[PDB]
Amino acid sequence: QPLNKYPVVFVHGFLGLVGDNAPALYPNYWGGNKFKVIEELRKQGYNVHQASVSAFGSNYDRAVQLYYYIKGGRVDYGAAHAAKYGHERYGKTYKGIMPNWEPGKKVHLVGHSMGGQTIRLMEEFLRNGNKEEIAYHQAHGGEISPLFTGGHNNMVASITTLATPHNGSQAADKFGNTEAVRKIMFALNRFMGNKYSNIDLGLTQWGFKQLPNESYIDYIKRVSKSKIWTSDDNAAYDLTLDGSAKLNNMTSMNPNITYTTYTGVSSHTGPLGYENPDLGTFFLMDTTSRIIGHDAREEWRKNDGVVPVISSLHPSNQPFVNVTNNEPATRRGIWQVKPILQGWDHVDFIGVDFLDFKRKGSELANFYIGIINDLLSVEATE
Amino acid sequence: QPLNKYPVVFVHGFLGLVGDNAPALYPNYWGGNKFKVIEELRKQGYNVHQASVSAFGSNYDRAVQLYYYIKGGRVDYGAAHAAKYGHERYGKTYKGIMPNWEPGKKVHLVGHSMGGQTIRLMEEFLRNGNKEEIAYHQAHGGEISPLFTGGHNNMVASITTLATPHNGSQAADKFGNTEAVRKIMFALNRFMGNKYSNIDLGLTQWGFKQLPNESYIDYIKRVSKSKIWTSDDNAAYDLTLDGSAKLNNMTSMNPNITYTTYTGVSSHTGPLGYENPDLGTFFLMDTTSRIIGHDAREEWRKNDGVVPVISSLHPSNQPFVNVTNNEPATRRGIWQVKPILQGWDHVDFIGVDFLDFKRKGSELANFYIGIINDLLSVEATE
Ligand SMILES: CCCCCCCCCCCCCCCC(=O)O
Ligand SMILES: CCCCCCCCCCCC(=O)O
Ligand SMILES: CCCCCCCCCCCC(=O)O
Ligand SMILES: CCCCCCCCCCCC(=O)O
Ligand SMILES: CCCCCCCC(=O)O
Ligand SMILES: CCCCCCCC(=O)O
Ligand SMILES: CCCCCC(=O)O
Ligand SMILES: CCCCCC(=O)O
Ligand SMILES: [Ca+2]
Ligand SMILES: [Ca+2]
Repeated sequence: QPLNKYPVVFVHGFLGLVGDNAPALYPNYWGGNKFKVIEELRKQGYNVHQASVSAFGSNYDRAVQLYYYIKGGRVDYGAAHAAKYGHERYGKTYKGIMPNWEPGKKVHLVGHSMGGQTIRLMEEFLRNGNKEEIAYHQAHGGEISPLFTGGHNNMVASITTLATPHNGSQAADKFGNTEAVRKIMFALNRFMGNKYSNIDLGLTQWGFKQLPNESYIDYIKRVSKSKIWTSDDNAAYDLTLDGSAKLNNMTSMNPNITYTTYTGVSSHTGPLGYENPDLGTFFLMDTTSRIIGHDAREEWRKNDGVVPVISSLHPSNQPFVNVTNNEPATRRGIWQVKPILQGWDHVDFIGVDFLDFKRKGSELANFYIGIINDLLSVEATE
Repeated sequence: QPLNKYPVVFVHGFLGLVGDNAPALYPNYWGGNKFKVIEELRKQGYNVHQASVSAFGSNYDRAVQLYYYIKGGRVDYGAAHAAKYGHERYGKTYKGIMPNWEPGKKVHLVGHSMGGQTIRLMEEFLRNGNKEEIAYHQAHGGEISPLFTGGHNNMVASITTLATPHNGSQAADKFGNTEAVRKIMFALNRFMGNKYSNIDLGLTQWGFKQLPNESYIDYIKRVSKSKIWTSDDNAAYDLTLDGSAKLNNMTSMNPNITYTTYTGVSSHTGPLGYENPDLGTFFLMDTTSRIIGHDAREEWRKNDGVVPVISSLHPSNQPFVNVTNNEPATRRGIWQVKPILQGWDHVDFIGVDFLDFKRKGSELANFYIGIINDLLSVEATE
């Protein structure tokens, strides 16, 4: 007797930390102080959860971790993957939200931004398996995680994405996947691995956890040899146009799943055809909104501060249909693209823009009730 | 050599730290990143300076410090005033920007916010002295600062005020000045008086400097005895309606000085006649805007975030004329009131609102050059 038959799992994006893993003073990811998504939907009789997965890691690593967060158990990235990229095979161990998750017992998945790519990858592994792992365990025996087997169906009812960079973002390509910024991010991760740190930024599999008796000097020296510094097995790569197109090229539609996208615009056309961020765009996205909005290709300009619209609407090589706000969003197997939220930047989707008074709590509450209602109607039309 | 014959001294208000007295990471007071007032005006040929005076102290302690900042020497707050409020007589010693300042060598005074009040009190001391010190020195001998003796004129060419609370602000009466908030400010002052601190928040004359060999516990006990905790000789008091009316009542017009005010509004009328902050009001003033905006007296409602329009246009019941932006602002002895700058909040005057992209550097630049233009007019017409 929750009102939804299937548990709802909200999956954060690229930078986010949740629950026990957030620093001392740090915004609440799912709703900021505008609408406490988890707490308020629960007060309403819904069974909902926020996943906690790697903040800086690849979609791959995140999809595996999402699997273990739902099922419970010790993260297994796969032998073949671990050896090819140069990081640990085994990771955190999760309590598990639905230990009985299996064909027939389903979950709804909602992902903000990179969360939406993560969800699509995890589901691809459940349905189709991972060819490199099946081959290797056949070549080398031992174990293979049931995440990599293939043949798992009827496990996810829905995949809904909010401001997801399905075709990547120039803010990754031109900033950020660049070498200087990857170093900044990896240095942060090294520092947050220190022996006084209680928080996990998601790259401990590459060596970034200082041992209780290791000096910080020996720590620096050891971790400067990790392959993280030059690998593509990280978020910044995956959020690039190439990195996201690679994910599109190996995913496909499950005809049994309900697909739906939401997209925000927070830029406006300037006298030359370029896009500039609206007053109101959370200010940390000002430069990235300009870089996107000055693209040479006109259709790659309109953006939500960090993801252009042509990237959020749907993966470019996958089937989609434009839907009105009033249509039940209840077609299976095709991306149902919601009308664009005017004025919503990338973080207004999760209510942490505490400086934008145009975007209020009661608006954000209607937006999330609206998604639960669509999910209730997936349940009813099955 | 300089294009202005008389030096310009800019004087910061209540919370302001400038120059080498600002923390490692901290906005530049005079112009933010939008228009670097001191540096650009020097490039363009003007002789200008940024005074450095107590950030938390009374207009009285600040006016004394302004005089020594200009003239040079060791700050003497006056024996009668030290004995009456229970703080040290002698404070910091300044090098002096114009060691030769005396009748005949004038200076232009430009005050932001509380700086406007500080500057009127200083002029008042030059012309009329300070009667309690004159009386004290008469009765007890000793020495008396020449700041307190009176009869020093032709030292100030102009007084210009930006968003100065000439008539006080309800943001002081109702918050900040309240007990709970003075404790906060005094605790910050105690903290930054610690023996590792290189920044002076302007209350060390009340005992807030930890000795090199004094423990933190001892420092706490010693200073918990200071009168600062219950005194009115501080900024929060002086910014209230009563504390600014006390200063109005002891000041008078000087018929040789050119007086000019600017004022901003950043609030808009609600359907009940109340004022709420516009979007773009620097966010830290949203609450103080609402407090001012919801006053019982309608003419006290319009505001710049923290100062009501009525407090900023001119001291009440001192003579004033409304002036245009075009006409010469060259009248003597009379507050010239500049038209209210629409959309400018209290901190847009000094360009530190890095969140508000409506207020451009080119605009802030034009605004300060227009002040300098006026000051050149003052010089040309004397
Ligand atoms: C100048 C005073 C500022 C206070 C204005 C009331 C604003 C309410 C907002 C509450 C949260 C902000 C302060 C908490 C500090 C923090 O979270 O780091
Ligand atoms: C927001 C604070 C930024 C401080 C900059 C220091 C950067 C140095 C790289 C540090 C690497 C490490 O400590 O492991
Ligand atoms: C944003 C930092 C505020 C932290 C709260 C500490 C308040 C304690 C009062 C401190 C007094 C002192 O340190 O002398
Ligand atoms: C950065 C804070 C400065 C404190 C230095 C003063 C040292 C004296 C210690 C008194 C004992 C205590 O600190 O609790
Ligand atoms: C001293 C605390 C530092 C925490 C860094 C958080 C970065 C992130 O949000 O992913
Ligand atoms: C630990 C850093 C303290 C900064 C004090 C800032 C107060 C002020 O602006 O007057
Ligand atoms: C540093 C604060 C991060 C908030 C989460 C996000 O921006 O997606
Ligand atoms: C801390 C707020 C004090 C408000 C008075 C003013 O700045 O004009
Ligand atoms: Ca916004
Ligand atoms: Ca502003």
